[PDB]
Amino acid sequence: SMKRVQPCSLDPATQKLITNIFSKEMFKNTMALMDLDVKKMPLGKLSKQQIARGFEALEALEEALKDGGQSLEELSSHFYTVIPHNFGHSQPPPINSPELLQAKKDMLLVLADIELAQALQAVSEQEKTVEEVPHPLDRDYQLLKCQLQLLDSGAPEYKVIQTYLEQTGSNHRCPTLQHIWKVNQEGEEDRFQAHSKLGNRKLLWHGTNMAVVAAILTSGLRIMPHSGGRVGKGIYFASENSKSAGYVIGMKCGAHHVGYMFLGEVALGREHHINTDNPSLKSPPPGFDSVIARGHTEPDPTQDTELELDGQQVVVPQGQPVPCPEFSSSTFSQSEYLIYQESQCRLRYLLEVH
Ligand SMILES: CC[C@H](NC(=O)CCc1nc2ccccc2c(=O)[nH]1)c1ccccc1
Repeated sequence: SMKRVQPCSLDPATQKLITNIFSKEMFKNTMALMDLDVKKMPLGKLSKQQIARGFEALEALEEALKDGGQSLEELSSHFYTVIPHNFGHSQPPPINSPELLQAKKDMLLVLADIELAQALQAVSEQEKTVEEVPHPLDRDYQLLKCQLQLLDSGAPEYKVIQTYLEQTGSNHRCPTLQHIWKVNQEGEEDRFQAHSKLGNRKLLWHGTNMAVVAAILTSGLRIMPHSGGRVGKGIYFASENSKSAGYVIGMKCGAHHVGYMFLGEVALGREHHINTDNPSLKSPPPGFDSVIARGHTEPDPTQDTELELDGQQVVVPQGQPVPCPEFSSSTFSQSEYLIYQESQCRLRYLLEVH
């Protein structure tokens, strides 16, 4: 007979976050923004197998791009059969450049995290048998297996975070800070403790699609087989909020535009600095723990402060960006900070920005 729904334990801010990051509208919006045909690929129909077939088709395309084999056209057509796209019921375009191939890999990585959020929400048999259920938002929070604590104005780190955001965000249209949560994804702790000898820790921005926030809270920042970009197959961070905010896909809610950004503690250790793009990188050179694509600018190092997190000092930039004359000819306007092991980052904060 009828189960009791227990009252929600969550504060309003956290309720809104959990509503947003599991929202079916949000997920379908994201799919439409990536040109996917949501009518032929509904959320409940997404499968790991379908996604795996999509990567196989792109793998075949990539081989063709590097025979008497199938044309890029034919191979593209196969991809589009496996992963339905919407282009106003015109033909979808051929995947015939490295840039576009990577764009499709990135779409599929986002889609794989949407599928993860759907799988996560599957109702277990224990939940079918208990006579009282948590409020749906408590249930969704619990699935993350990630502790979130909303911070108020006088948490020790609050002003330091706000200063990082303000001093390194866009000069004309800085994102407006609404909330900060401390993030404790346990199961990150053990692997991150591995690098406690490794110095040079920095708190760095990671901006993303709203649609991958649940996945990240569940599994941490990840390097996937088809990950790539201007500095290769790693996890990308920025020291300038404005660089990371470029990757934030927010969603219109009422009269404003809501977005989420992370701050991670990154054990950078011995840095290798580059000044030109290298998409082929899969690790730092021998003897180095990270790769920094150095920008024309950097938050003024003289203003760096520190936080203490789990008894370690973590550098937090507090300065506006200034020119770095040694990197004035860099192919990078702003720095990209790369690690190539998922263990070298721990999620620390999540921010809601408008
Ligand atoms: C679009 C694919 C997506 N990656 C991201 O959301 C990271 C985006 C991002 N890139 C950066 C690049 C340089 C500097 C900073 C950033 C950043 O803050 N976010 C992704 C989603 C799921 C699984 C792996 C990767």
